[PDB]
Amino acid sequence: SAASLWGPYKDIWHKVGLLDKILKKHKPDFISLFKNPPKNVQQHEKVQKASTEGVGTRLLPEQLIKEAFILSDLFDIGELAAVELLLAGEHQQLVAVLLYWDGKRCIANSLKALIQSRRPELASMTTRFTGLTYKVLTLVSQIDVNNEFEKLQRERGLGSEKHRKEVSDLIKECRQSLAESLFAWACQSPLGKEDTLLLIGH
Repeated sequence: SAASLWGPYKDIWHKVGLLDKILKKHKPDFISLFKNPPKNVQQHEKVQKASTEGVGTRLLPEQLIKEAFILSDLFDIGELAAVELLLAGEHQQLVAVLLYWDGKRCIANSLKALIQSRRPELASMTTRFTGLTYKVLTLVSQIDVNNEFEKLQRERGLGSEKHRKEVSDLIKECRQSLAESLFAWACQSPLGKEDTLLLIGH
């Protein structure tokens, strides 16, 4: 499972820039994606009960439930994960949206830092499962999905530009950081002809 908090990611990055092997060790988070949990129906009943449990459990008031549903509908995301996100970040509104993006931003930056900066046990650790390399292409996809546009179309007659500029911004940054990771991989060459062909196609 992946910790769905921004904080461990933020602190770890701060260590670099100290690197503690322990925190870094629970590495799989640097998947860069949220492929496994998308919005789930099964999770909605769980949340609706007002009792929610993560992979302790906590009571859920109505106000929180609304923020949580806003997240899942807004970004096709699992309802419980969405809650972990609200919990981690100070509850103010929505904050949950922030943690969602900050968590991703940090992960990407760290991967970028490692792949580019170090020349190494850790880089070997990160790449070794690869796996990051499998994921890099998918990560550029996904940012691609134009759910935002669909929302925009539905919105017409009503209009929430600002919330969108905010998301479009986080994504562009993600693409940009994604660029650095790919480049870094090339400098730290992965093996053969297949990747190039795949990328050329993508």
